[PDB]
Amino acid sequence: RQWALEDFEIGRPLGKGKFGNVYLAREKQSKFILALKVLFKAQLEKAGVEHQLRREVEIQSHLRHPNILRLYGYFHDATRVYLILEYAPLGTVYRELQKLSKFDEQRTATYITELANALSYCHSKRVIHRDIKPENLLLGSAGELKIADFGWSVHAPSSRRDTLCGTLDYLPPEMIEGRMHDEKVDLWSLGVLCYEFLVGKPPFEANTYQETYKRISRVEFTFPDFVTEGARDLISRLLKHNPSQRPMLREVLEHPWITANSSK
Ligand SMILES: O=C(O)c1ccc(Nc2nccc(Nc3ccccc3Cl)n2)cc1
Repeated sequence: RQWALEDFEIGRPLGKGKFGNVYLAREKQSKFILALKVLFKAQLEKAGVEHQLRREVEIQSHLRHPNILRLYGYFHDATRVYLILEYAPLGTVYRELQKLSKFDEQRTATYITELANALSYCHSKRVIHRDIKPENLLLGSAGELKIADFGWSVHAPSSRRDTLCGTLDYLPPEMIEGRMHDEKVDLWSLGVLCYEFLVGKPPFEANTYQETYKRISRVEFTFPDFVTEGARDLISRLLKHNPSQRPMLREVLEHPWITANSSK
């Protein structure tokens, strides 16, 4: 009816964010495993986000997709807000990407279809701008890809390197430039993901925030040799200063290179 903390057993922290942690967890009776997002709400006050969080769990509770991480429920005690989340066993595509250093065209094209389907679902539900950079993407039961998004950025301990430092790389020129953004932002993201999948780094990566901005806004990015032309064409068509010049989502799914190497 309404949950509370003691309905759950708590395991390790999966990741730690600035507003709180995602703990591995299971409902007490069913012994069923899930993820508990814990938000401190004191850091929520300062940061000035409560309200929109509170209609978030409204909007996200309504969403259902294979490739979207499902929000089971939510509750609060006094000092903390809890998101009851679908558990994704295999973690972040960002770790996986760190493993192999790069993906191949199967992996990529399939992830991309998986992503395109979610966003396309998302739009129909009137939900835009989902942050799909790799560290908010999780890996489900066997191979499947899940957009986590929602709550604010969580890291499993690792690396350090790029902390962020990972920010604008995925941000579209219109967003960076402080301008009204529409559904088409998410296709910019897609273009950046795809590139990173194959290359191992994002196209605009640079040692300074300024320079990164320089490259994004001016859309300056160059492929290493191995990138297939069909890859290039999709990326190129995906990353355009003009939103209107970028494909609709099904165009992506229909793309020659997508359909070729996509397991899905
Ligand atoms: O540490 C690992 O190997 C690891 C990280 C995440 C895992 N699964 C999972 N499921 C549901 C939500 C969620 N939040 C989250 C946790 C850390 C980073 C990013 C996100 Cl979205 N994470 C499993 C293992």
